[PDB]
Amino acid sequence: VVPNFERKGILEKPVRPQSRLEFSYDNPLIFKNLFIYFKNLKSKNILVRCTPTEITFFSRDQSQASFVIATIDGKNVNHYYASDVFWLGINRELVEKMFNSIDRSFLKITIVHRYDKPETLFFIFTDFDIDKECTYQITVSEPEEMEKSISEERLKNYPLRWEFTSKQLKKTFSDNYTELVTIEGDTPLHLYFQKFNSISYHEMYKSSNKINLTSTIPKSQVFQINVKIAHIKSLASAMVTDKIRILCEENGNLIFQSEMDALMLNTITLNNTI
Amino acid sequence: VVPNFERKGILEKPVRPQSRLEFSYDNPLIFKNLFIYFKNLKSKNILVRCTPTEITFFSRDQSQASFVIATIDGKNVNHYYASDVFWLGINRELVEKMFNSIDRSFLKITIVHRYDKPETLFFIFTDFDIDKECTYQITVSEPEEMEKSISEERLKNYPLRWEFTSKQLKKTFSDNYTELVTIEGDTPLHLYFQKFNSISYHEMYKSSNKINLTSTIPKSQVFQINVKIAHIKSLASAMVTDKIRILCEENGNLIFQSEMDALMLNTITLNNTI
Amino acid sequence: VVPNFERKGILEKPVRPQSRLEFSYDNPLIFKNLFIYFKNLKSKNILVRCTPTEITFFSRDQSQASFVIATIDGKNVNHYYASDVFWLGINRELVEKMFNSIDRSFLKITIVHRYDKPETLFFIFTDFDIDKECTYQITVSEPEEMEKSISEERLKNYPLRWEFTSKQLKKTFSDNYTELVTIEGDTPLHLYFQKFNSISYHEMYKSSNKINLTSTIPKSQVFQINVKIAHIKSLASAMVTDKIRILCEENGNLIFQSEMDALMLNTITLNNTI
Amino acid sequence: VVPNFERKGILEKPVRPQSRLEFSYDNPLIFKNLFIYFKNLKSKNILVRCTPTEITFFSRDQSQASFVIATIDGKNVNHYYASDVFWLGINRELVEKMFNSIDRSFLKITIVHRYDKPETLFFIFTDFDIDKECTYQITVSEPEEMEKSISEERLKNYPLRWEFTSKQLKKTFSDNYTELVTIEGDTPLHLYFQKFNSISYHEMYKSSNKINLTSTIPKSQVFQINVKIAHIKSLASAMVTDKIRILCEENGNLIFQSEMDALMLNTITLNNTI
Repeated sequence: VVPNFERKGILEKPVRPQSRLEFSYDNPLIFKNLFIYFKNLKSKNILVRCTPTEITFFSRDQSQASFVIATIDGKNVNHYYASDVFWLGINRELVEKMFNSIDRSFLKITIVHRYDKPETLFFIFTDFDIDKECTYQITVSEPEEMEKSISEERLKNYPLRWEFTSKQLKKTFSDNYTELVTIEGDTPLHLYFQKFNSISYHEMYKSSNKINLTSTIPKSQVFQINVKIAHIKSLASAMVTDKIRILCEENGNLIFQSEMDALMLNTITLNNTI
Repeated sequence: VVPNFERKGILEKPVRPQSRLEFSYDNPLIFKNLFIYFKNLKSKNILVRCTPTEITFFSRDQSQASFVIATIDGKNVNHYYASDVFWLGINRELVEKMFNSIDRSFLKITIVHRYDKPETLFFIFTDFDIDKECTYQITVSEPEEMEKSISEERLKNYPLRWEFTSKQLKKTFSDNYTELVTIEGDTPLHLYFQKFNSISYHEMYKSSNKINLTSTIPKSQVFQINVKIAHIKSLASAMVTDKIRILCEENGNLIFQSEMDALMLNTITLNNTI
Repeated sequence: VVPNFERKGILEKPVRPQSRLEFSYDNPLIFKNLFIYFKNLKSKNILVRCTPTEITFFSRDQSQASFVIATIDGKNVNHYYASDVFWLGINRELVEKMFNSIDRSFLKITIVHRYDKPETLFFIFTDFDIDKECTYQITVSEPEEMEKSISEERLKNYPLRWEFTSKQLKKTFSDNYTELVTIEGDTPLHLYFQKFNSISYHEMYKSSNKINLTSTIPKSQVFQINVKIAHIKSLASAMVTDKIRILCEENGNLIFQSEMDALMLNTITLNNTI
Repeated sequence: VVPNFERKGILEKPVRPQSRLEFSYDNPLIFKNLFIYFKNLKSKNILVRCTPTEITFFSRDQSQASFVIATIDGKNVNHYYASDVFWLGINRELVEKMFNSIDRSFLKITIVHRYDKPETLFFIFTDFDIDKECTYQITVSEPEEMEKSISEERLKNYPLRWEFTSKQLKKTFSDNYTELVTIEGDTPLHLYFQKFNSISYHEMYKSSNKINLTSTIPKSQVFQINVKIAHIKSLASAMVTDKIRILCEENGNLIFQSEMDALMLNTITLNNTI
């Protein structure tokens, strides 16, 4: 029993007049996978920002080296209404079982937040074989760094970007130091680090199009950064997607970008960590 | 070698003039599965009532929260005679191996009780590939609560009933408290309890026909019961059938009903247990 | 590379004039299986009698309840010569590895005993893919009860015999006492013993032809024997064949008979064991 | 993406004017398997001799009973240049992971040694699906018995040679002593030793052509050698190829010869070891 689900996008009014937030989507596995990623990074509390145009989940990883911004725009889901801008806090372990219980048989997820129950976030999963709606009442808080969202504004245009598959990235970083990323016109991308037993190891990408690399680096100006390999390896081990887009800045800042469906998964790792 | 077995039903006389009870049936696995159920409930002694029209096996589970009545009517088996009404006691561990030794190759089970051997119950299994009859002499006692059979008389007409599969019931009750069953005309069946980590969880059945639900509850009168979830979960873990029919009473009484073939398996869980 | 092997039988002269015994056969697995049987019975020394017409291997099992006579007649093998009647002793553990090394690729086994090497028994296995002959020099002794061979002479004609498969015999004896074998004209074969937890158990074979049973018991004279079930169960666990013929005597004596190919495997269990 | 690789052989000049050695080959698995063999023999340091015509890897096994000479001639690879005769030392554990990381997806291996980096040996592996070159900088030494290469000159013409598969050799030597190899015209090859429990065991090869045996032994002169079976068994357990050619000398010297592709793998075991 697979119904066809209309995609309505942002609505001007909610279906229930008491809803501060109404969300529904026909791919609930994005939420299961989002929360596997949070578990792998050992994020303890997930902060949520709801807005008339999108819902955003935020957390540092446990090491605090990296920050995750997961955004779902309302125009890309089946049903989205949010009255205004508000914030919620969700303890990750509390919702872990629920999100893990989703499988490929769940055809829908609905999330409701009502003015008259400000400490509750309702998650609704419908099974359409027998028409049973299953609801979880997840207690949430309001917590009122800050803006790393600037790093991923439409305009912050990074000079060096490419794409790895989960396989490629985990092969590269297979064997307590840094890895140098260096480029250049003709752009051989160079990656160098020390592998097992202090052996100097070098990868050279001769074809920018096979790894979908783009560069805005001026012809003869060199780009070289030194980033810590332990942070990269942990982000690789934690991936839930098949592909990441890596974006690099001259001061060493790194943005990892994965897309699931309506979900845009951004992981920022700035070079300011001691 | 599969013979065709005539179904004769209740006979007016036995084949052996000394038989107080003669039973035979062409689906011996019902007895294997009946006795797996008794083992799962850890019933220690199985009491038997034989009657000119049916044979009934009785026992409490080990917790005493539930009572099992398993009935096989003589009109539905291959061969049935009983001289009068009498009672026997069978120690479950004593017959456990025998009943577990049945498999899909057994085409017949015969049970004989003779006046001149009042402490013996004969079980006969025939293998028709080589025409060997194998007989067990099971020592039995006569023990002379009482009538919970009233709860399942033809007339005790419960206002709320539905059907779950083994899968559905075990999914519902997957994660030390009670579960509220509530209904209402339009009947959304509501089930609510606390799941992992004190999360309020709610199942709502919008289609009465997909779970084969029937209700005799008057239009606007509410039906709500509170029953202990530990007793339900143990009955679910113990099921040997694929489907149960759940019947509910306004005072919280519950009757679970499974059918194997000629065997009707009833499990009663009244709301009087402290 | 499978050659065709001529079956010559008993020859009047050996190929090598110094051979006291020359044997060869195109089914060496009979020897592997014979020696698995000896290992299962934990026979320590295997005695061998060689004769112008046949070779015989003899041993008690470790319990001494049973005696094994394994005979290979020279007329049924590819090549057989024996000068006269002589005896050899073979330590079983010494040859166990060799006999276990045979597999379905061995197409031939040759055994040679020469006058000038009276403490040596030569075993020769040929691999015809590359034409390599592999030879083992097995040191043997000469040891010069006695005649249980009388029990299995052509004339000792037992009143009750039948056949079980390995499966049937192991099912019958599946669960420290005796088993009664009883018969009778119309011959229902009856077997009775105590199964698990002192339950009296009875098997009745209504069709003599499905178990290939023959009886020479006079019409109305009863035949009943009591034999120890532990000895039977050990012979069943030790079988290397798919079928045994059971032969019974009125004093309780039992002969088990299996055939491999040219090998006749007899196991005698007389009722004189305390 | 499988390109076609030109085989150019020895070049008169290198592609990079600073190369003392340039090697490349389109079967990098020969190097993986060469280094599995060295690991199995527990060779600690691998010595390398580079020459305008070939590259040679040398090491004793850990027991020092055997010496390995692995030669790759430049005329048989895709690209080979060497300026002169020079020697390098490679610690085996240091390169073990790298060589083990090769799989059937590697289509190329390049090895470069440059005058201006005399302590470095560069290994380059190219992945042609995405055009990434991966390079390892392996630190090497220069170490400046000696000539066992004489044993395998074109002219040292051994009187007895044959071929075993890995399977055959490991079956022969399946079960602290010596094994005698003896021959003779008509050449039955005889092999004799003591197998399990002091049993004299003899293999006789009646067909010289099925094991590809050649002999230059004069008609009636006997050839017999006694070699230690422990050294043979260890070389068998260590094989990485499917076939070895065994060459024998009258003083007991043994040469084992395997070919991978361009790699000739020679293992010498002279009879001078105490």
